[PDB]
Amino acid sequence: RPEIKQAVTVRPGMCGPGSLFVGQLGDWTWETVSAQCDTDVFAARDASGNPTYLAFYYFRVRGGRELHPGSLTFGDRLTVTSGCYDQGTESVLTLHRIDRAGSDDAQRPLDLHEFYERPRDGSLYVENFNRWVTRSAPGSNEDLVKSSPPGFRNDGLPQLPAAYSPRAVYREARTAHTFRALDEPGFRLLPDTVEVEHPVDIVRDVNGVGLLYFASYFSMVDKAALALWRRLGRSDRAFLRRVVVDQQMCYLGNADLDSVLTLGARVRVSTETPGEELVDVVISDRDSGRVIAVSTLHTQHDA
Amino acid sequence: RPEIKQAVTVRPGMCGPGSLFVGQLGDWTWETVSAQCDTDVFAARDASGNPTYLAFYYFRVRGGRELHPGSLTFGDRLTVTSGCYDQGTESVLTLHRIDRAGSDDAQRPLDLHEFYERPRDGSLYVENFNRWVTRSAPGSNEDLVKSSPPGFRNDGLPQLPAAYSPRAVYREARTAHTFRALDEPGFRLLPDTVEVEHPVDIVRDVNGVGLLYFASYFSMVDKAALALWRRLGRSDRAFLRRVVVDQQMCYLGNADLDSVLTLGARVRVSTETPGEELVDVVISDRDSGRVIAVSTLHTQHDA
Repeated sequence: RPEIKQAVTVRPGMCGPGSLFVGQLGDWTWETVSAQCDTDVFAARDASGNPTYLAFYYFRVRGGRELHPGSLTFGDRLTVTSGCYDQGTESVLTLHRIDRAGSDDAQRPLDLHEFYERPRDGSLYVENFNRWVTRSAPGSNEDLVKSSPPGFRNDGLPQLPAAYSPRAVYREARTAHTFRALDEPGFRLLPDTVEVEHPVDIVRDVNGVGLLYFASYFSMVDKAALALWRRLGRSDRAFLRRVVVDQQMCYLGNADLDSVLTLGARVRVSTETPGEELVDVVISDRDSGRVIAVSTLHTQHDA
Repeated sequence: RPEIKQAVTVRPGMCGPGSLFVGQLGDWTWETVSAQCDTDVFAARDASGNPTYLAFYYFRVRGGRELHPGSLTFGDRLTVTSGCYDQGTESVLTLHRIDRAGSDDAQRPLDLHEFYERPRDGSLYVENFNRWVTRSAPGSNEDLVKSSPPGFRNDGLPQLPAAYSPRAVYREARTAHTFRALDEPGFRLLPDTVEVEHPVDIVRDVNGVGLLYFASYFSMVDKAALALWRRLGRSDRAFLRRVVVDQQMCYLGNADLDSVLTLGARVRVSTETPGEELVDVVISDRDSGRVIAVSTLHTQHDA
């Protein structure tokens, strides 16, 4: 029932231009659900004793120029406020707000209106919509099955209003292959695109239960984004200076560890604000005919 | 002064076949030094206010068939015991012992004789020898300069005897390009070797202060090890089953983010124990003429 407040000192293991910060956010999600749903998410099993994993399905990190994930450096002092929202017995929404520890109203509780309608430049807003899954066959990562560990307590969580729907957001992204409608005014699509062949990296993409790791989807998206950035003649130093003010990820599937994935990327540039762009990445498993992820990044850069 | 004991539940962010477990060990090292040396290692600065980093120099993870890093899965309950040993004002040795939370004498304190002479199959032994460094020029990762933040308290730490010398161990590895002497009896060198060109991966190899991340050296070593494993006709599934009972890493240098590194690997097989091998990896920066890392892995595998 109570929200979880933490004072966090930024460590090397949770920042930088890789996926470590997203990895820390997902561990916080599993801790918060464990505390609020009276379930050990780390060791969850169904009635037959089959492991069940609280898989990532929809993920958003929204910041701004005053605080974005690239702002975070060793030793920064943060305040983290975390809580869960009822999505039934098979799914759960976890929110995290991140503020600099010394900012004005850092002690404020979670506010759905602030997350969904009035986000503040200077705070980071994280949404993790997770779904319980089991393997349909040992050693297969395809055709995962919906689950719910016995004793999972969603009854004690606060409710979302109909307006605030992670499910509607991800349904539109699966259909459009973007989280920002192509008809959104104030953008122009560049003709330059990339399609990168990515064999699953069994040293870097794989978690401790033999699935593709949710954080490595962020890595694969940035590999596609960097391929497009280089295609447009832009520098590595300039890629490391990019400000990602918003990113959304939908995880449609996992993939077997011998899969060859395809990473497709396209970009729209602002016709209003120099340096503002929307990058869309689609991750395909061509051999099974599946789109396994979609991501949109809203960025601000300086050449 | 007191050792730090922690009860740890294995999270997705600290296990699997990547470098996440090594990343968690290094964050624990920075926490333990901070607590025992009255210094905020995460935000350390010298007298002019230049950032100073407690860089990794020598790293060992020693396990065995009963507990090795590949043993760890989501939700496992561990006991971690951590403490620092005096290496003067510019360096510090941190030890971590990891036991399963329910094992017989998991509450025992750190024991140098147990770490250096009588390690137990069923416990994991970690040594981190770290050295304070500053950049010699902003944005340069070469020719780092020895440092010590003002107020660094090594005076309060226990001493190593002369017999137990991380410095002697790493000096021999820099010279031999292995931590296991080539004249060690009971091994035969295979003729198969690999040399892999690895551009620095600015999405995956780089930390939050723009240096090569200590954990990504472990990733680069496993990329070389996998290249050699495939050269010998062995399967990906078999690589994911490898038992690494001992690994040692020396970090001789860092590298600029536009560097192209070379990863060289060789292997010795046991003439006594089927499936037992010693793999040596050397990481070179050809353009600057530097060996920047050496690693040796002691492994047990099943084809």
